[PDB]
Amino acid sequence: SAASLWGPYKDIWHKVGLLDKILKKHKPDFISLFKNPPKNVQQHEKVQKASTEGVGTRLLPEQLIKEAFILSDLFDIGELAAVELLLAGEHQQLVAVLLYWDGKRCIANSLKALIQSRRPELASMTTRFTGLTYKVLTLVSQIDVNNEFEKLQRERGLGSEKHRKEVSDLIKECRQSLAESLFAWACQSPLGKEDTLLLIGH
Repeated sequence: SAASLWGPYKDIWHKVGLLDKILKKHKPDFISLFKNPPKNVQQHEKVQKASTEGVGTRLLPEQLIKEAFILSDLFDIGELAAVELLLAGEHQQLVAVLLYWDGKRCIANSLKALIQSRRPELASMTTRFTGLTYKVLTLVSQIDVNNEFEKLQRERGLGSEKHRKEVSDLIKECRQSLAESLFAWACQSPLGKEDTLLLIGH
């Protein structure tokens, strides 16, 4: 499972820039994606009960439930994960949206830092499962999905530009950081002809 908090990611990055092997060790988070949990129906009943449990459990008031549903509908995301996100970040509104993006931003930056900066046990650790390399292409996809546009179309007659500029911004940054990771991989060459062909196609 992946910790769905921004904080461990933020602190770890701060260590670099100290690197503690322990925190870094629970590495799989640097998947860069949220492929496994998308919005789930099964999770909605769980949340609706007002009792929610993560992979302790906590009571859920109505106000929180609304923020949580806003997240899942807004970004096709699992309802419980969405809650972990609200919990981690100070509850103010929505904050949950922030943690969602900050968590991703940090992960990407760290991967970028490692792949580019170090020349190494850790880089070997990160790449070794690869796996990051499998994921890099998918990560550029996904940012691609134009759910935002669909929302925009539905919105017409009503209009929430600002919330969108905010998301479009986080994504562009993600693409940009994604660029650095790919480049870094090339400098730290992965093996053969297949990747190039795949990328050329993508």
